[PDB]
Amino acid sequence: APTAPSIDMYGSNNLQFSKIELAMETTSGYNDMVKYHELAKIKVKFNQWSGTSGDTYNVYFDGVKVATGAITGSQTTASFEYGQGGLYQMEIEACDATGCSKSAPVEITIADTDGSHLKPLTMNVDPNNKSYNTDPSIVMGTYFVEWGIYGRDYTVDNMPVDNLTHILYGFIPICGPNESVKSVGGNSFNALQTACRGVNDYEVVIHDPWAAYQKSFPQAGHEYSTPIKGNYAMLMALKQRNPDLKIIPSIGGWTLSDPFYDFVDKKNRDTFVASVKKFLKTWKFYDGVDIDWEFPGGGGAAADKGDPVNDGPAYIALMRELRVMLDELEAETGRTYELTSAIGVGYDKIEDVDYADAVQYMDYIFAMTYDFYGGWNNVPGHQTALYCGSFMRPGQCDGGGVDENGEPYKGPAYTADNGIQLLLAQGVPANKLVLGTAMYGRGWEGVTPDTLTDPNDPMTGTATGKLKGSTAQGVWEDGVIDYKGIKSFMLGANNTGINGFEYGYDAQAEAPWVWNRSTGELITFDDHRSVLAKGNYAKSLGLAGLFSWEIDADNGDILNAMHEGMAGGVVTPP
Ligand SMILES: Cc1cc(N)c2ccccc2[n+]1CCCCCCCCCC[n+]1c(C)cc(N)c2ccccc21
Repeated sequence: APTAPSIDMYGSNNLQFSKIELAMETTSGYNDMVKYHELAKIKVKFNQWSGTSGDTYNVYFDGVKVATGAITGSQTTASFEYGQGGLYQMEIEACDATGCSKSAPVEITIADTDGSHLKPLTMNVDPNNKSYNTDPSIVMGTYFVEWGIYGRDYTVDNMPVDNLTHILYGFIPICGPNESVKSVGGNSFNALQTACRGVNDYEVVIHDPWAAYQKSFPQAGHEYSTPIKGNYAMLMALKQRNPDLKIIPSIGGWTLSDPFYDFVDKKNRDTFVASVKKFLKTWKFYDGVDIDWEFPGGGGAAADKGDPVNDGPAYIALMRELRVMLDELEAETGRTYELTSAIGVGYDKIEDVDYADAVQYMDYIFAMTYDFYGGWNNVPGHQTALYCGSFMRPGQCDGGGVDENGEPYKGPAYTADNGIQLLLAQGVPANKLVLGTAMYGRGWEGVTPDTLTDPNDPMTGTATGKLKGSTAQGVWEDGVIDYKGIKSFMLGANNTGINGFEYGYDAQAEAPWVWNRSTGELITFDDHRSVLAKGNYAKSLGLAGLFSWEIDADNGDILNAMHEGMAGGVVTPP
């Protein structure tokens, strides 16, 4: 028989092959950094110095033949293509008429962006996240933000994945006009210019390739030479651990919505839809697409953009077009893909899209039932309430009244139920609506007792400015605080108030607050009670479930209350 092949490990890239080529140690345009191949090119060098070399070789993976070719004397290179990622025991055999001899088996890795070559991720979850047996029909969603791996120090292996059905990854930008990104400060707009170099406008890109796929995380077993690293490699390993988890890229958001306003022109929608198909074929751990255009008709970050006439029909066409493209991918892959969108729930946002039309294309609507009041002005109120608070004036709730100056309210006040009823009344199915919970507060300072028109209620006061604080307190920008910050700095373990704060609750609105009467610091947020109320409301109306913004700001209490409030409930999936 021929001499047995001896595999030249170093001549064969130590048997590590990848279907994706990712640029490391540089930041450049997306199409220069990211190259995907439907088949891996496998090249393995072997030698047969002693004896006869034979005529033909065969390559086996886990004892099954996967390739054959000719022997070329004393040194041969087996080259073939392979589609399926994984770890395999490889043997190379040489054959001629006298018989066949085979190399010792050696492990070959073929990396793919489904994580098929990876072991389940090792988790490091705060044990204050408890175990539940929520029915699997109910949505339990959250957003994980790409930048939370820096100062926020919150990584993929910190998420309480057993308690989540859907992780929305915030956020994939669209190349094009993006002046609103300058409001984040820092390198964000410039990093986007770099990512979009050589990329057509209206195509998606990765905003931060360091965080997405270059950074080595030691908890994930990454090495500098590992071919996929970052958050994305951890998300692939997380999908191996929890295969029924849905991980969905969120495109846009408040900061990154400026290109959507140009989707009135179908040519820019076609460019975008094709880029998203490409993106989902490249990053196979993703399960659909979430569109967070804030907002059709304007009212977002870009004060000079928004078309109340034309953006709704653009949004609806976008959904129709995306769903045609996702049906293509389902045909091609045999998988199921979801299409979702997070939306504004003020009456002035909902009036600009005919959701009765759009929702036929969509699996879920993530209703942004938060941010109703905030430090952008000096008017206190409940930022994430279900119902109208005590502080509101007569007629403010339904919009028929007049304000303190005699001026008509223009529409119903910003509460979750005013928005959810407007969507239900036009025929959006309850089982496609997901209700938002906040894992953060918004706040003011200067709300001292002398400013209240009702002494029992600080939401009747007036502020002098935004809440101020440090990042160790969870205050990453003035006026906003992480829930885990409110717990450590204002509530305490017993939830009765520390550091001069007192807790209160508006039982009509279903909304908690903490208030320090000395400093006038007042923070509106969601807590165990108000999230239980949201779960109960979701069970009562047959909503699909709950989601939250943003997971890194919870200490487990808010996700636990999301589950607790849904106990017993089931829903018909869309
Ligand atoms: C930090 C960070 C870090 C990054 N690398 C980053 C990268 C990409 C995108 C965002 C990024 N972010 C920022 C992510 C920002 C998430 C939250 C944005 C919503 C802000 C509230 C919106 N809002 C509402 C609703 C109503 C108002 N009247 C109003 C008035 C003034 C200002 C805002 C107002």
